Amino acid sequence: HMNSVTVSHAPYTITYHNDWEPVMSQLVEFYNEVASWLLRDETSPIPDKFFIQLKQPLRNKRVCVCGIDPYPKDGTGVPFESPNFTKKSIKEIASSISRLTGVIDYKGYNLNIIDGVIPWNYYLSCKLGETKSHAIYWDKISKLLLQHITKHVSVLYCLGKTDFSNIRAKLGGGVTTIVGYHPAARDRQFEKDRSFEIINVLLELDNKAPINWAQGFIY
Amino acid sequence: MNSVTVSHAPYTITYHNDWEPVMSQLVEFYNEVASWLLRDETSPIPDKFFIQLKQPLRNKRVCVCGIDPYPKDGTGVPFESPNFTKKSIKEIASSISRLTGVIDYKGYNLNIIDGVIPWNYYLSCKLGETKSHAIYWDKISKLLLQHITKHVSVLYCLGKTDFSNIRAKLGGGVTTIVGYHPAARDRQFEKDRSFEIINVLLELDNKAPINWAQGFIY
Repeated sequence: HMNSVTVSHAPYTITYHNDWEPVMSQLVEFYNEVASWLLRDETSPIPDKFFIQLKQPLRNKRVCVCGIDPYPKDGTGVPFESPNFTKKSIKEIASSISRLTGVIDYKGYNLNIIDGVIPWNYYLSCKLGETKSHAIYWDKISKLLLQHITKHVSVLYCLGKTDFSNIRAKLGGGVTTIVGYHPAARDRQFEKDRSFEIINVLLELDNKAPINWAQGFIY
Repeated sequence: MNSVTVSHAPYTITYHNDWEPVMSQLVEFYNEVASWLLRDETSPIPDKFFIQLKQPLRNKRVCVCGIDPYPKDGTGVPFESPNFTKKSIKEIASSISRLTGVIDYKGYNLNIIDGVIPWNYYLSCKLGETKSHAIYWDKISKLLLQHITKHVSVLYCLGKTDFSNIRAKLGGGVTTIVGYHPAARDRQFEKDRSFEIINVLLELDNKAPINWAQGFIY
C-alpha cells in the first residue's frame, strides 16, 4: 500500500502509506517552503530519514507516543529508537516497561514494533546537538501531521510537561490527550509515572484492545 | 474567603483563596460580556452564577463537568436537584447505587463529596434554552477550567455531543474522560463505566479514591 511524491529538495523522494494521502499535498507544499533553510544545518536525523515514519499504516494504530523532536544526535528517523540502546530516553522507557511487565533480561526496546502504537516526533529534525532548534521550520507541518494522526488514534501520549505545556486538547473528539514527564527528566518522576497503564485503562474504557508493551523488547 | 467587585449584576463575586490567580482576568472578561448576557432571563440567576467559586480547589482531585446549567431552576450548583426529579442526577444516583451497593436513598448531590467539584463549563443559559450563552462565557470558561485542571487529577465531562467542539490547555497532570450525557434517552447510562473507572485512574496517579456514597441523601 505504498506511494511516492517528490519534493524539490533533499530527500527529493518521500515514501508514504495510503493512510497519509489526505495530507501529502500540503506536506510537499510546506516542506518546499522551508527545506532550503533547514538543510543548511546538519541535522538529526539525516534528510533521508526525515519522513520514514510515513511508511506506517495509521488505521491499525490506536495510540500515539509523541516526543517534541529527534535526539540531538544519532536520530534514525524512528522516534526514540536507539540501535545500540544508549539514549537515556528509550532506556528509561524500557526500565518502566521492565518493572511493569516483569521482563528483566533484554537487549533493547523499540516503540515502533508494538502493535497499535506509532511513536512520533512533533518536529521532524533538529540542528545537530540542539533540541527544538528547528521548530520554526517544522511548525506548520507539525500541526498538519499530528492533527492527521489524532484522526486515527484514541490516545495521544506526550512526553515532556514543559515541551507540551501549551498543547490544546480536544475533549469530546474521541481522542484523549495525556502529557507525562519526560523520561530523561529529573528526580525520577518519570519512573513513578504510570502513564503506560493509564493508556490501557483508557483504551479498554473506549472498548479498544489494550497495548502489549512487552512487544517493544529486543532480545 | 475573598471578594471582588464587577460593574453589572451580581456586582460582587465571593471566592475561596485557591481561585485568586484567576480573579483578575475573570472580572475583566465578565465586564466585557455581562451587559449582553444579562438582557436575557438566566438559569441560574445572576447571583448564583459563581457560587462554585466558594469551593476549595487544593483538596479536589476529580472534576465532574457539564456543558452549561439546566435551562430551568438552576441553583449555581451543577447537577444539583433539590426535589430530586431531574433525570440527570437520578441516572447518576442509579449508577452510583450499583457501584456502591447503596439501595435506599431519597436524593444525591455531587457537591457534598470529598475530592469532587461539580462544574458547568458555561456558567449560564437563557431560561428555557440549552447552550444559548456559549458566546458570552467562552473566554471565562477556558480560564476557569484551565485553573481547575491545575488541581484535579481526573476530568469527567458528561455529554459527548456537548463537548465535541471544546478545546482546552489541560497541561498536567490531568486525565480526561468524556462520557454520554446521563439524561440521554437513546443511551443506557447503566452501561457507562466512567464513574467506576475514575477510582482506577486515581489509583494509577497515586491518589486516594472518591467515596461516591457521600453523595447520597437519606
